[PDB]
Amino acid sequence: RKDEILQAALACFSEHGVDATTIEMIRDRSGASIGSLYHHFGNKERIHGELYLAGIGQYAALLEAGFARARSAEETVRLLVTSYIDWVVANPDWARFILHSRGRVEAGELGERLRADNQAHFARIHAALAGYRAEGLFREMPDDCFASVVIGPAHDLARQWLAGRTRVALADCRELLAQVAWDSVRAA
Amino acid sequence: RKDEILQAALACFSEHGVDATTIEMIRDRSGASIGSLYHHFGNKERIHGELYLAGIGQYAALLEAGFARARSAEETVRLLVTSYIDWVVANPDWARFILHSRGRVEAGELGERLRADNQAHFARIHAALAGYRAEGLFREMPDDCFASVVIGPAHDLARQWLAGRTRVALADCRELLAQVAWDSVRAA
Repeated sequence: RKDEILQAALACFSEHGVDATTIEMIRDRSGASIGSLYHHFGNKERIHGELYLAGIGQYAALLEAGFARARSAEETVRLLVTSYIDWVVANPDWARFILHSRGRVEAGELGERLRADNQAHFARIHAALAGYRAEGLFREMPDDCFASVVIGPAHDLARQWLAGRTRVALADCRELLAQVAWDSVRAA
Repeated sequence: RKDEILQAALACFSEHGVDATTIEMIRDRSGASIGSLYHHFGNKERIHGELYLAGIGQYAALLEAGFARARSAEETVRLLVTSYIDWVVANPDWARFILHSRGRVEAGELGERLRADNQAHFARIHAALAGYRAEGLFREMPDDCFASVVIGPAHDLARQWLAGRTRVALADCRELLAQVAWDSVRAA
């Protein structure tokens, strides 16, 4: 179970830091042999990038599931926000890891896959929003601006919260951030 | 001129990366002797933290100047956003450096000063907003939520823009992000 191996790696990385974690620590936490870790993935660096890609992959999967049942532009926008906040609250160590690891992954051998994954993710979101945008349901702005207005507050609060720099529980701001995202981008 | 030395360090860091920059490279770019670099600041690591603190200090100074002449809650909110966007557009290498260096600075010997600076900055912003908040000019939310709604989109777009991941010029989204910040936090 590759998922089991990635969660072991995450636990090691969170406890000891990335650089101080060895492949030995991952086999001992995961119960998989070193041969097995290589068969499923590869060395520590490959496992590190796969952990990254799986984490962003989980957010994209939430969106895919949700776009299918969203009943309105409002729900579609809210989904981008609640999916991120809920995923972070459920996976705080994984969120921390993702927020600190992109540069490292893009620099290495999984850089191409990261680009392709990112492209697929953006494309699905763009397709989900496009009919509503055509219907004039949103205030006029560039697609990149829309993206940052919808998710920027949640990204920013999550970053502060994870670093222990807030006086609020992230889950306690879920409804507010969803509501503000919709109110920020909806037509006047 | 300490400012001159910090700008030299920034140029070195941006060109060669932090780890590959030596104190020798900083003296050669800055025209200051190694004795002088130590007299004004210290070694590469101290210079690195001073560069960080000066960068956040410049944003706080913009706010201080602006709070004095803002004629309304709307202008006060807009100021938090235009100051950040303008500073990033004027100082893209410095912005990149700040966005990637906090962990390193907080971990080291300038950690106490970083905490005290951060505390002073937050306190000034809290004082600037408090009368408007008392007047019911804003939608109800926790202070930390307000902070992330106002600046999160700008932080997020700046991050993407600096990394070459946007199809927009950051300066071309300045008015939109200021307007959205005000619209996002103002009372209904």
